[PDB]
Amino acid sequence: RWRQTWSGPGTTKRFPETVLARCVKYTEIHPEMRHVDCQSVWDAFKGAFISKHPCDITEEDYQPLMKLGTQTVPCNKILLWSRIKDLAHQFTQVQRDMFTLEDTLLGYLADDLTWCGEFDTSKINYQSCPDWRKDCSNNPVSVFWKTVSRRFAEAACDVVHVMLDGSRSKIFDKDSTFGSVQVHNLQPEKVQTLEAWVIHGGREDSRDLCQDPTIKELESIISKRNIQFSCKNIYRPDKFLQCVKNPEDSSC
Ligand SMILES: N=c1c2ncn3c2ncn1[C@@H]1O[C@H](COP(=O)(O)OP(=O)(O)OC[C@H]2O[C@@H]3[C@H](O)[C@H]2O)[C@@H](O)[C@H]1O
Repeated sequence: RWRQTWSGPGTTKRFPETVLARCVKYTEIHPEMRHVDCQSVWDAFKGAFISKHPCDITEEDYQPLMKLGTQTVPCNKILLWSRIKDLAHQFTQVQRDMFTLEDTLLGYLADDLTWCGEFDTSKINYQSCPDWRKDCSNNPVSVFWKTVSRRFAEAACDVVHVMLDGSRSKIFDKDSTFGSVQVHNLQPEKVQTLEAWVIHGGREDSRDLCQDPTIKELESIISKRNIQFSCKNIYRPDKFLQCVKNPEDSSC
């Protein structure tokens, strides 16, 4: 029809089959995740949002699933990223130098998906889901990503890397999940340094974005939590990926 309940697009078509298949698949590639029963994962997942008003979703609603998806990612090789999805993934895919959220079982199950149910019903709503901004922040998708992103920051140790999109005017954005969940949930007992990689978008190597006002902010935020801060520009990310694929491949 012409109206729709919510302002957001509705559940990714064939959601259950997709999440379940992604489960099987991930438990096939990654051997320390073969104890996982995928149908169980699915039931945890479903039970987090099915028959709940999709604006009255909590982190607790997700804890059964967070328990089934329990995973150790080497705590010193974590790559956080904000608003620069594709470089972060093309990077970790070369030789697994680092792990992003989407290299975890849970992050790989939800990545690029949308889901919600209805209060009155056990039906998945394929027609519309709440919008973070126009409707409510406590919706199935937003709440999932916040909880998993928190846990993932809290898992991290030693030198933690963040990739940031330097093409944005707010390179460090206090209102992103990085700036408002992860930055606050890095554990200062365990995290020695946050190292920012500011990924330039063009004219190759523009200004030094490590002097960006928002970057001086991130820095003082992190310094006052007693974690050291370090920043590096990445001028040509294409060249940076070719260097990672072939170190000492002429410039690298
Ligand atoms: N993998 C996704 C993803 N795929 C699609 N989407 C994802 N959101 C977050 N995640 C991950 O959580 C992190 C934090 O989410 P956020 O920066 O708020 O994405 P935003 O720039 O706020 O984009 C959020 C929206 O983009 C969709 C969701 O439908 C909805 O969460 C992201 O860095 C990313 O690792």
